[PDB]
Formats: sequence, C-alpha cells, structure tokens
Amino acid sequence: SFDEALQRVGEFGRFQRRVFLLLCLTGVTFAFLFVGVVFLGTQPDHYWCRGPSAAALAERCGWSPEEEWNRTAPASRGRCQRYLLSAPLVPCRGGWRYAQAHSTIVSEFDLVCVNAWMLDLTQAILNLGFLTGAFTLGYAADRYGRIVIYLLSCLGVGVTGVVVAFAPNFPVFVIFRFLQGVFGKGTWMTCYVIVTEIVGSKQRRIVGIVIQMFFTLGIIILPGIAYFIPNWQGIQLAITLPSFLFLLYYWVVPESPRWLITRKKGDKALQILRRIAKCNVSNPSFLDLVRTPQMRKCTLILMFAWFTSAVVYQGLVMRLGNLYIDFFISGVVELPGALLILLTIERLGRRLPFAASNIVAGVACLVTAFLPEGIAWLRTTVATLGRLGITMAFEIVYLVNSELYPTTLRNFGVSLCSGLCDFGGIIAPFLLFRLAAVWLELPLIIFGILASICGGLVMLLPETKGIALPETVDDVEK
Ligand SMILES: C[C@]12C[C@H](O)[C@H]3[C@@H](CCC4=CC(=O)CC[C@@]43C)[C@@H]1CC[C@@H]2C(=O)CO
Repeated sequence: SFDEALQRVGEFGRFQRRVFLLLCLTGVTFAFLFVGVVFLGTQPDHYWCRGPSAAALAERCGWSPEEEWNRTAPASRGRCQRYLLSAPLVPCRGGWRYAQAHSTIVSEFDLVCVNAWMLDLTQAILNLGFLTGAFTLGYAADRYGRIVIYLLSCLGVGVTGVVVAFAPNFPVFVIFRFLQGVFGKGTWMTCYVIVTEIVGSKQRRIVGIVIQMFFTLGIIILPGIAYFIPNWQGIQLAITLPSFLFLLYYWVVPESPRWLITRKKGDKALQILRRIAKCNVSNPSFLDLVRTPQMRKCTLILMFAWFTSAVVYQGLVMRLGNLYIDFFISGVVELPGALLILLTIERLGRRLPFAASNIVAGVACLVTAFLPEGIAWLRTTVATLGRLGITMAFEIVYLVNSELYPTTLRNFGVSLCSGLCDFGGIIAPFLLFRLAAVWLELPLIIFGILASICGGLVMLLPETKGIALPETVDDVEK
C-alpha cells in the first residue's frame, strides 16, 4: 500500500529537511509579497499644488521645499487646494510636490485625497488577482504536474515583480500587480500542497505549523528589512528577487510521488522513491467536487469558514491601529498562538482548538462591542485576543482543509476555498463602512455572531485524524 512503500523510505530524512527549508523560504517570500502593499504606500509629510506664478516664484525658491510648503496654501496638509496668482484658494489637478525624501508609490503615481480610491483599489485588485489565481491555478496544477507549475508560477512572480518595479504609469502597474497576485497565489498554494504531500501522515502538523511560522517570520522581517533599502524600487526589487533564486533549483524538490502514482505513469514514481532512498481521470471537475452529498456538505462548511474567518480578521485589524515598532510587535505577537497549536495537536482532536478559537474570537468581538466610553486598555487587549484567536484559526484551517479533499483533486478544492477567502477580503471594507455608517460597533457584533456560527459548524467535520490521505472516491469514509 502507498503507506508501506513510504514506510520503507525514511519518514524524515536530511533531504526532506532540506526541501522543507527551501519551500519555507518560498513561503516567507510569499509573506513578503502580501505585506508589501502597506509599507509600499506611506503618506508623505506634506503635498500641495502648483501654479504658473507659483512655479515662477519657486524657480527662485526651489531649494528647501518646506519653505514652499510654509509659503504655499496650508489647505486650512494640502487638502488638495491651490492658490491663484484673501487670494483664490481653489483645488487643483496637477503640479504636486512632496517634501519627503523617502520615495513612495503614492508620490510617484500622484495618489491624492480625490485619488486615494485607487490607493485602496490596489489592494482590492491584488485580492481579486489572488482569487482568480486560486481559481485558475488549482485546475492547472491538477491537470499538469505540481512541481513544474510551482517553478512556472515562481518565474511569473519574478517577472511580474520586475515589471511592476519598472512600471512607467498606473494602469500597467495595476495589471501587472494583478498578474503578480495570481502567480503568487499559485506558487504559495502549490508549495503548501507539495510540503503536505511529501511527508508521511504523522509529522504533517509540524509541517503546516512551521510553514505558518515562516510566514510570521517573513512579516517579522518586513519591518526590519524596510528600514534599510528605503527607495521604493529597492524594496520592490528585494521582494521580487528571491523568486528567481527559487526558480534556480529544479534538481532538488522532485515531483510528489503520491500524486505521480495516479495511473498516469506509476513507473516514474518508483524511480523518484529510489532517488529519495539515499538515506536508507482526464481532469478534475466541479460536478465531481460537489456531487457527493457528505463531501458537498464538507466543502460548503469549509468555504463558509474561510469566508467568515477572513472577514472577521479584516474587521478586527481595521478596528486596530508608529510605522515600524507597531509592525514588529504585531509580527512577534503571532508566534505564541502558532506554538500553542503546534503543542496541542496529536493530544486532542483537530476541530476542537479551531472551535475554541472561533468561540474566543466571537466573545472578544462581543466584549469589544460594549463599554464604548470606558478605558482603552481592556478593549485593546480583548481585540488583540480575538485577533490572535482568528489567526490561530487560520493555521488549523489549512491542515484540515488539505485532509478532507481527495488526492485526485487536492489543489482544486483548496484553491476554491482560498478564492472565497480572497473574495471576502475584497468585500470586507465596503460592508464595514456601510454597517458603521448606521451605528458604531454593529459590524463587530455581526462578525461575532458569524464566528460563533462558524465555530458551531466546524464540529460537523470528521476529525481528520490518523486516516492518512484519501484516494479518489475513498474521501467519503465518514
Ligand atoms: C494569518 C497569517 C497571515 C495572513 O492572514 C494569511 C494567513 C494564511 C491565509 C492567507 C492567505 C491570503 O491569501 C491572505 C493572507 C492570509 C489570510 C496566515 C496564517 C498565519 C499568518 C500569521 O500568523 C500572520 O499574521
């Protein structure tokens, strides 16, 4: 059986540790990608418009632009207003300047008060790219090989990073950031699938948890790496460079054997086992994804949980809010929860800590809803506890999701769940604003109820414990 064969080969070897380290480096690069948007756009100290006579005056006073800021309209900075030479203070459209030496995307692309809509639209389009990337890349990875798709996706990530680094204007930047998003989702998700596939079904929990740990390590390094290489071109190039180095290695990290032995070849899979022995269906379909009743229910609850967790996390971070030390603290805070799951699993069921995390997040949201005019410390710590619970939820969710889906289609359904998560990420801010206009703290209550029903629902899962991985239709064990 596919279990005895993997038993003959060492479950954990030096080669497996090396490929794990390489794919964790891929994961931290992906983490660099997602968190790049915030630091990429930092509002400068000031900005103001220019006029013809104003330009003539600045020609004699171009040095020390803060002098021009002191002399220019204070908006009554900038509030996108301009002076026409009790003088006319009308808004403008061009001739903007910035006194901040730290180059930013906002300064280069001239994103202003009437133009911050596209400042948010950059992130929105990135989420849309993530969604379509999951959608297309799951099918592409199921049809073709997995390793070849990862290397191909990484190539695209690198070229997209370079081109958005050297983008002349806005629309090309937006389109190629969309392409970067699809490629990044593909490479990250394939990397997760491959690390889950290579290892046997006892040390998979540490595999997923440590991948998460490397993601947290990347967001941790993000604040530290940002202080040096200030030029926005520099940080963008630093983000995109490791993708090429990942593309560099092909001989290591071979094709997954379990996926390979699916009647497509079989003989090739045996050769791969010998290579790692140094130490000692035309295509996937939706209708097949949903046709089975119990599998349909499992899929529906999984996508529901992805959606609710993503939206409550987005709401909580929006409620939360320096520019480097705060990011560093947020990075380090995430580690103890991941350690908590790392220690907890194999002593308890997998669905229980997820349900506990969802209940904790809902309770935290409900508590933060009340006492609006009280002290800030209690609301702050309760919101932080809810956020920590919701991240703990994410790590637990990735492992369970990978187990429920069958091996004949693994990257397919998980991509759909990730796509619903991305869609919730897109739709969160509009819902937040709409439900906050009527009355404050109402979205927090709604998200608390949503998380409560989510945690109640997860109890219907088949506990995904000690069953290894299911083959084709054997998924519906129950
Ligand atoms: C929440 C984490 C950061 C971020 O939130 C991740 C999440 C994994 C799923 C995921 C995929 C996306 O397409 C958007 C980001 C995100 C939703 C991560 C799990 C651990 C990690 C952290 O612990 C860092 O906060």
